[PDB]
Amino acid sequence: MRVLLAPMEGVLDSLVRELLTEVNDYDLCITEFVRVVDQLLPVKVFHRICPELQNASRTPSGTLVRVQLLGQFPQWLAENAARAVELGSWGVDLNCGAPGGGATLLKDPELIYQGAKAMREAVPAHLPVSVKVRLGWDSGEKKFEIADAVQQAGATELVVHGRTKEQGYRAEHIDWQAIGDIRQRLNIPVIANGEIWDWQSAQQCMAISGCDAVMIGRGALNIPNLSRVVKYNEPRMPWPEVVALLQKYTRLEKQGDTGLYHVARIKQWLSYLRKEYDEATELFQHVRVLNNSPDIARAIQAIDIEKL
RNA sequence: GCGUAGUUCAAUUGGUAGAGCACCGGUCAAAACCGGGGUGGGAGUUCGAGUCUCUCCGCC
Ligand SMILES: Cc1cc2nc3c(=O)[nH]c(=O)nc-3n(C[C@H](O)[C@H](O)[C@H](O)COP(=O)(O)O)c2cc1C
Ligand SMILES: [Mg+2]
Repeated sequence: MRVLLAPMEGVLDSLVRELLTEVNDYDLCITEFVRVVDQLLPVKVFHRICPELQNASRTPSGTLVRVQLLGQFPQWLAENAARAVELGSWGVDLNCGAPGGGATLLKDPELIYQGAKAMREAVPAHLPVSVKVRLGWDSGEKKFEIADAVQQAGATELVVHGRTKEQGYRAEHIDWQAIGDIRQRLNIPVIANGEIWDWQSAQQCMAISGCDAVMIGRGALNIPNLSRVVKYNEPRMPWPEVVALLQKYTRLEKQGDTGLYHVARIKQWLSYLRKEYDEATELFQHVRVLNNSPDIARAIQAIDIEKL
């Protein structure tokens, strides 16, 4: 059984990847997307998005990390893929599910075939080239054309987020059966994604999709130890350990911090935690109106985890 | 439909805007190399709006 930490732009940066991988057993992390247009991006963009590149593409605890590209033009996906791996990335991921690029490639699977193929030919054969897709644009009727384009490009594996672009993040529309049909169609491995929140949902997803590998995104913020909950049926991280994890986060420094990073990300993480832990509602209200990093850092750090 | 740095572009359910060219500075007029990166106006909601909403303006 494999459990991958999902790419999450504005959420799962290197700091959060560091904190989660310490207390999880994630088999792999994907970075926030590197946006490609018509230009070989400079080295500093890759190091900013993926500081793990300077530790052999690993988090401090040792979990591997993979750079994701979002783009359309094959030549420039290829050249930025070659740079990513040359800098250390363990393979490269192609974004085909972000609402010229992202989910718009799902309208013409030829673009996916052509982009992924150029990336495959640019990256050393044994480093994986993966693709992350949604089921389609507005319906899922072209889902197999999308899947076929990934395989015939020569990609190593396919992550399928089991919704279309229009369905967004609405829970009713999750389609693990569609992922199963893609798995049965393809020779390359298929990784299921969407609405895995705990052990039960991960079991139902693996049972329905037939996938041994899963990827979890928002649930990994809701339950900070979700990989261990999913792999080993362990209980959710107790609330006092969650607060300790947030205290640790306030002590980490973000490079490029324009002043309000922790004001943003403590409140954002608490917003996720608020959907799982009752105690996160009171703590969000305690820090709600704090409008600068020193204050929110002071507020979080002052909590005695021993008395919670 | 779009409007974002001088300009060409980038920016996942709201979390605090970064690349190329141009430009300025440095090493030794220019070159080369190296370093440096403000959301059309206003309003609404929110602790927080490029992002959701209204209004006026501008371009298909
Ligand atoms: C805030 C947020 C940011 C995301 N950013 C990315 C991204 O940069 N690249 C990507 O391929 N998917 C991205 N996704 C999609 C997730 O990887 C994932 O497919 C989706 O959240 C469904 O999984 P889940 O139900 O476990 O959250 C993002 C999702 C969210 C909610
Ligand atoms: Mg966001």
